[PDB]
Amino acid sequence: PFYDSRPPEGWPRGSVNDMDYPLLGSICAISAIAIAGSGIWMLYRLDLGMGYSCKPYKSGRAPEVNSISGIVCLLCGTMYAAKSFDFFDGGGTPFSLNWYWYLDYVFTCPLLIVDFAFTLDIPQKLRYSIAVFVALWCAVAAFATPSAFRFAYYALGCCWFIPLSLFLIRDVKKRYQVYPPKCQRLLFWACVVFFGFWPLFPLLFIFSWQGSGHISRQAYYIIHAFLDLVCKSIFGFLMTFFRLELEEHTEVQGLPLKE
Amino acid sequence: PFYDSRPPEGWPRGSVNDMDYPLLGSICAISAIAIAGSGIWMLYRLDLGMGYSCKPYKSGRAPEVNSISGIVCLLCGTMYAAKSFDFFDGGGTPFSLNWYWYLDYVFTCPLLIVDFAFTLDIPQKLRYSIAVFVALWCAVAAFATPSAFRFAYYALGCCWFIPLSLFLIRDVKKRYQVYPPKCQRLLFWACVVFFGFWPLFPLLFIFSWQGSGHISRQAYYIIHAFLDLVCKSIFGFLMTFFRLELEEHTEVQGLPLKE
Amino acid sequence: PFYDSRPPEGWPRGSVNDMDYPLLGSICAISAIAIAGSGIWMLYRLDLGMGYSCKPYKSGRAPEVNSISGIVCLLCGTMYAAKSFDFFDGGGTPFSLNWYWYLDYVFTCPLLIVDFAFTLDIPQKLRYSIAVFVALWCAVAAFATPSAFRFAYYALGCCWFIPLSLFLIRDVKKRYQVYPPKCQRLLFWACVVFFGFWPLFPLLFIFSWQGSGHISRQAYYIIHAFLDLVCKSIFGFLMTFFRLELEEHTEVQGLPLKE
Ligand SMILES: *C/C=C(C)/C=C/C=C(C)/C=C/C1=C(C)CCCC1(C)C
Ligand SMILES: *C/C=C(C)/C=C/C=C(C)/C=C/C1=C(C)CCCC1(C)C
Ligand SMILES: *C/C=C(C)/C=C/C=C(C)/C=C/C1=C(C)CCCC1(C)C
Ligand SMILES: CCCCCCCCCCCCCCCC(=O)O
Ligand SMILES: CCCCCCCCCCCCCCCC(=O)O
Ligand SMILES: CCCCCCCCCCCCCCCC(=O)O
Repeated sequence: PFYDSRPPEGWPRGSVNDMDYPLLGSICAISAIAIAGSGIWMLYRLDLGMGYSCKPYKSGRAPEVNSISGIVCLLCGTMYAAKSFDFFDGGGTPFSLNWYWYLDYVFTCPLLIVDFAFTLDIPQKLRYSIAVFVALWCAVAAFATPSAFRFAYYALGCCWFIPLSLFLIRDVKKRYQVYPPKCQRLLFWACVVFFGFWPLFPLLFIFSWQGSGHISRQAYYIIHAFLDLVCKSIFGFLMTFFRLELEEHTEVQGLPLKE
Repeated sequence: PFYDSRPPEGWPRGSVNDMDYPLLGSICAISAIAIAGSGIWMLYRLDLGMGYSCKPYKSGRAPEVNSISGIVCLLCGTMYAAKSFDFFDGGGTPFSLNWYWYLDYVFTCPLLIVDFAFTLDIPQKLRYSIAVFVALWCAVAAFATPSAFRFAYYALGCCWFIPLSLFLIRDVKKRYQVYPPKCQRLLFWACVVFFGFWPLFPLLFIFSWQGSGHISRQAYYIIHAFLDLVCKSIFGFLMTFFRLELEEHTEVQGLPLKE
Repeated sequence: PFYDSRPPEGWPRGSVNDMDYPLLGSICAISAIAIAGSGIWMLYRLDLGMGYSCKPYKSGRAPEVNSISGIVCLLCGTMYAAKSFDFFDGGGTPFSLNWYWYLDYVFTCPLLIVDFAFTLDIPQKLRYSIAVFVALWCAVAAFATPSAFRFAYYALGCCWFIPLSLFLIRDVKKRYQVYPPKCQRLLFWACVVFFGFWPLFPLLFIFSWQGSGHISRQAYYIIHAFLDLVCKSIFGFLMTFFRLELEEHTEVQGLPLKE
């Protein structure tokens, strides 16, 4: 933290920072390995060529944007390693990626939507990416604010998040009929992640310590490990296989989209 | 702030933070709505097509860079909402966009000059955008520094700001003769904003509490609301209409620039 | 700093912040001028045309990416000016670019590798630039962390830094045979800077106050001034002359690469 520190005696018992630090560090360490591990495979696989047939790129190089899926996993995995270091040191360490909720998401979530946009040829990538960015800053503010104005930041966040989700549904509906069936099946599941799991984050806030107070900070850390596995890693596998299926169809078999 | 906080008793009377917080929150709330409102219209209008005749894009998509004007207004408006939240909570709230002068401009001002550069086909966009960025960081430092070194940061800021303003005048003089008369008229007014209102910010510093001490913090907050309306929103309307007039000429009427 | 401040009495004698502040400010001021000075020349020279013969660009504009070398020097020089201001004010000033080791490198080092990548036509520029970025954040954490976990952040940093150095060697080996001999000679020396001086930073950590404790903070500030002169300014001159020699060969003499 910028200001706070763990007392040398340790956090007081029952305080909000009296959590199970070895348990949380363990979960973060395992999450670090799985997510980074998945990112490595994604980048490895991209360099093998186009589609399942692994047809050589004409450039001899894979396209830069295709790396985004794998990179985001490498980034998120690295951040989970840092988070484990903080937890195994007992929390509140100077360089804590655990302390400011959602602060770490300000970098990765705009990359996710950009990746989705390039993969699907959704228009107005600049508009979507900045929208996610601003939304995440609203979440940071909502967790950082102790007063009733935390609800004001929530609503400000929803003014970006809900419009952008509805626009994206609209866009995705337009693209979906373009693609062959095996791509349609992977795009369905990518949609379940985006339109199904992204709304859970604002839903959880309502039961958090900033809302009804039904979910503790410890539980929240565990729940986000799992949500990060789905929204970064599984999501990444879906984008990767979506592209392999597309390339198999268009590049390796030379068939046209139903555009 | 990172360190400071409002006492629970409130700020001491006559302290520098003893301002009229309901007045400032009111002005920020209204500024939030006007500026974001203008951004929404800008994006709406862009999607209607090219020029006044609203001729369909060949891509079926407007160009990404054209969104910059509208996005900057959405961003600035959102930041004014946050600023109102801070003021209505009584100032010094943890997540304050009011506390560090010019910190919020570090994102938006480079976007403004990029927008201007793309709209006018000014060369070396990377050089201009980083120049503005660095200049704004010098302003942040100048307001953050209590000693006589605040003048050192001012001068460092002027080493970027004055060179870049003189280069931009030179560039603008080169483009101005290229364009048809209705574009020339809107470009004149865009220049009045850039070369006329941007210098006011460093001019105001000299009379601020970091200079002669003639202008208070409360007054400064009000003055910047107005300057933000001109430099983001009006500026945004000028870029938008400039493009509509250009496209009417080149795209809808198929006439050539005097290049 | 976010939290700490110099006592008004001054730092206590023998404390870690009891350094020779006029000496450090002097060295930073001189470094500011040389590095920024070199950046100015680089940008000036770029605008003169292609190669030694200064053949006009067909666009009438030099390519944006070519500005990166010069810009990085302007940026690094500006940061050295700020660093001098902090040192001449006696250290620990609110806006200190001296306080958080490596924090200032988080912006400039990714620009260096991008510049190198574009200059040499190395593939996967996104992968290299983010790799450097993440590595530098690991260094920031390693210096910021007082516990034995500083070694954990070091190792995390090495998981990015060593892979990316080995990949880059591999890539550079592929390009080297493409280019004419005078380019080969400048590329050799660019490699001595990258593969020879970049490893020194992690090597120095081991003898720093975060390792064996053989090198003081004062010495570290001086050593980095020199390393910054080599890794930004000299490196910048090498990229510039490499391009002039390439353009003389391909553009002004119209000979083909051995691709
Ligand atoms: C990889 C992690 C992801 C996709 C995280 C996403 C987070 C959100 C969609 C957060 C949204 C919001 C809150 C948690 C509270 C404030 C209001 C929202 C909607 C911006
Ligand atoms: C939308 C807001 C804008 C365009 C703000 C611009 C701000 C500046 C041009 C500031 C300049 C400087 C100071 C206020 C003081 C330090 C020196 C300058 C020239 C960098
Ligand atoms: C212009 C300055 C440059 C090129 C600085 C580079 C810095 C590094 C290569 C730093 C590396 C690391 C440490 C200093 C400690 C943590 C581990 C590393 C390898 C990330
Ligand atoms: C007072 C502040 C109001 C906040 C303004 C909210 C604006 C956010 C909505 C825009 C998101 C849309 C993203 C893509 C749209 C598209 O591509 O069609
Ligand atoms: C000691 C530090 C000195 C600071 C160096 C100041 C350099 C800034 C001037 C460059 C801005 C020019 C922007 C565009 C120029 C162009 O496109 O021709
Ligand atoms: C638990 C965290 C593990 C950290 C993961 C380390 C991954 C970094 C290695 C990738 C760097 C490679 C850069 C370019 C590679 C290429 O272009 O071929």
